[PDB]
Amino acid sequence: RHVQWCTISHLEQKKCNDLVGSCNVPDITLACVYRSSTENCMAAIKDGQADAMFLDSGDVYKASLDHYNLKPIIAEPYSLHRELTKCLKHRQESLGGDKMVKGRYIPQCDEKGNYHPVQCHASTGYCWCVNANGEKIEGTNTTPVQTPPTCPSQVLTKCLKERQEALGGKRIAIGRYIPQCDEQGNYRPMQCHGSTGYCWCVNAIGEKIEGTNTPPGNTQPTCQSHDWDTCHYAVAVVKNSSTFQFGQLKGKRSCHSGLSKTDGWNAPVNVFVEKKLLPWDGLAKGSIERAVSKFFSASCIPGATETNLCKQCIGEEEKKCKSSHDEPYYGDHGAFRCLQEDKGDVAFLKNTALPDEHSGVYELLCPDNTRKPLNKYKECNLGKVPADAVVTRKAGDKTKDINDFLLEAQKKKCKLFGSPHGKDLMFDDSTTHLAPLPSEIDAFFFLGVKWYNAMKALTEDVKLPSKNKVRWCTINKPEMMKCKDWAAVSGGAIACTEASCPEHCVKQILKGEADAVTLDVQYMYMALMCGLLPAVEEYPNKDDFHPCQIPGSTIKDFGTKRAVALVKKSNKDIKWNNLKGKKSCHTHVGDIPGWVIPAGLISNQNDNIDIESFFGESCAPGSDTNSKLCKLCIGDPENPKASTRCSLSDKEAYYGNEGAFRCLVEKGDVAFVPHTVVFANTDGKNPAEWAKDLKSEDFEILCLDGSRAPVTNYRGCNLSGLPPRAIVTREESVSDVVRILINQQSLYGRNGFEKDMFQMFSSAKGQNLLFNDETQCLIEFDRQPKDIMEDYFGVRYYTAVYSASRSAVPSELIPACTFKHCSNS
Ligand SMILES: NC(=O)OC[C@@H]1N=C(N)N2CCC(O)(O)[C@@]23N=C(N)N[C@@H]13
Repeated sequence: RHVQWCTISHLEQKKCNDLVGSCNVPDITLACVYRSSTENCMAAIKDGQADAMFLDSGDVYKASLDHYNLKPIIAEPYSLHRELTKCLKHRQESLGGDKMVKGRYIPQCDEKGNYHPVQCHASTGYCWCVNANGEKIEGTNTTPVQTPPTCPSQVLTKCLKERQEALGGKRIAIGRYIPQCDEQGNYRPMQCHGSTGYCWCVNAIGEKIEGTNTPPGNTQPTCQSHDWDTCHYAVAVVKNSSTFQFGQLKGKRSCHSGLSKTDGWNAPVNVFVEKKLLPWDGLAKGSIERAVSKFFSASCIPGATETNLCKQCIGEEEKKCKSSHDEPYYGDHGAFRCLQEDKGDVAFLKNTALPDEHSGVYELLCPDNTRKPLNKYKECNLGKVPADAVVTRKAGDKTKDINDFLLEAQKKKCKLFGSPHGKDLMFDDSTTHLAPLPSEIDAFFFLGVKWYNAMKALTEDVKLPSKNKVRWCTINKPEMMKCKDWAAVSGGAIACTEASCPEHCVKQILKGEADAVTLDVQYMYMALMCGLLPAVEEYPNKDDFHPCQIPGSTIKDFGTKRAVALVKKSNKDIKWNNLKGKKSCHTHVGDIPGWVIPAGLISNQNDNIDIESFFGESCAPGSDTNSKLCKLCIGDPENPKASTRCSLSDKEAYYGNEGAFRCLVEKGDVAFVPHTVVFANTDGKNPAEWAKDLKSEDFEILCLDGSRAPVTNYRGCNLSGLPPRAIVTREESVSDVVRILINQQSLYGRNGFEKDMFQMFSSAKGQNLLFNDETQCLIEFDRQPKDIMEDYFGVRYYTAVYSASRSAVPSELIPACTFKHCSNS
């Protein structure tokens, strides 16, 4: 296997060439491909001439556009603020679950708040080993009959690991730095070198604070404790021999890391525009670069075309002003060098390129027109900037090879992150670890919506869409056509977009491409984790139309289904707590009332043991035919050769709500179904023979507390009620979407004033297009002061299906859409 790294300069090619020699990764061979600039490497990766390079966040954005179609795959992790430990968060969530779901696992945390490596389930006596994330090591379950397993100690903290590694087996790495750790195992804020006498500050994860390095014999530095803000900061660095302030920059000479860099271009320019130091607001006044050419007298801005913006660079011949180290003033350290050599009056870079030493001739130019010392960048800066990232082709044909190589090179301690030949070659010299990004991340989710739009805003006038119009997202062609019919009558309040599926609609809404979509329950966990909110919900209750006629009035019964455990009045010995091994009937695999809710509760109370093994003989269409979940099934439509048992079809006699009812009455101890199935097929409501004369009073429903009740009390004796379907949108668009939909509904709902013009809740083009056809009306979501998960799902459903946890991953989009960002206010 090979990885071809694209380099942008001779220095970097030489360093990459050194790694080809010095770094030995079995099975994966590195190679180095030279191009003359960041942009020529981007094109090489797009063409397959190379596979990977490291890019500044600004170029990550540029590379994500159709010209190059690259995506970020690997980056250094960062932190915004101190967080609860996972174990303590987990305890809090599980303890907040529905107390009526008894016997749930509550994690055991240690005196540092981490997971004990041995975890146990009180009500079942099972124990198992966990990793530091609290995830079970599969295959370590031991039963109460046995003693608790022996589990490897948890991995050490970075500091204690780095301490042990620095000791490297010996009694002391004599003459070498050994980190000093606190009791929680984080880095002490002040670190000192035990041989040179130098001291400096680090943040809680051990990154050095620039401007704090102090030689022995000087007053100790002042170090902040509990510093978990590890985002990088754009800064303007000046010499203390000058005296102008930030607002007096017009006409000065400047050094920038580069035209396409966030710290060298986007962050300063954004501030120039907000302060009105640049006469410029939109693409009507020209290009940003041209306006910047009028602002400064002479600069070095690698990659610029305007002449005075290259005037201060010092690259030889065609190398002058290239986005490449062949230009000595390129990049963070190049712009600092340009200040240091007095080609500029100010350099624009980020805190990680500031001098380490406290004492010296440099300080920061704050945008509030004061100056502050190097180590105050957190209060003297031009904004946090995004992380930088390794990129490859969107297709991801080499992603695994690139990740594997960098993981092994780092394990082996290869010299990735420094070099004799120069600074920031291949990777930033400040980098300490590169980790894989979420598999579905793209530039939008990596940079985050604020920096993504801010960088877009410099390249084109972004016309923000009207708050008086809802762009509805459709998932198939008939929906799109119903939506074009709505738009035609809507007077412009409705417009349409198209996507392949509900999750891509969620993505469009996150990215500002659509405004609203109706979601099945099964997509709501993903949509709420990504940060959308219910705006209105589908009210399905055919009996009481009062909530629709007089909106706002309190709702007696929302009308959603209730999942119940149905058994015969005869079978008196079956309770909830003894269903194990019995014979059960399920509408079909994947049904929420017939399967998801039952499977969730069983997993919750039996250590995630397969619902397949929990029951003896059961019928659940959609399972394997040789499995015990199909043995009770029959099929026999026309009693044909291919009776299609467990068929997910009406060819299976036991499929669906009625079908699960048959399976119970004929050969079953329990059926999992909506609370309506029994009534719908007893009291002779079903003319068929098996249901004829069945009567409702002959059955009852199991309650979670072991008791029972008659089928009529499904509201107080159910496995869980389902929440209604919801129309979701962005938080800041909820009020608009509510306002527009409730107006549309006054015209085109079931009692709409113009319901002859258009009907929201039906169509000739197909069934349940945009909304479910049985919707009575849409009702504004009355947001409560609680976790939205519990607010939207209801506590019972939340804990039964998701263990009342924010950590389930039913869609691979969740890690990408919850990725945290380095954004400003
Ligand atoms: N009557 C009624 O059932 O209203 C439903 C409405 N929307 C939900 N999905 N919910 C589930 C839980 C809940 O409290 O019923 C609720 N949460 C809020 N905020 N209002 C309710």
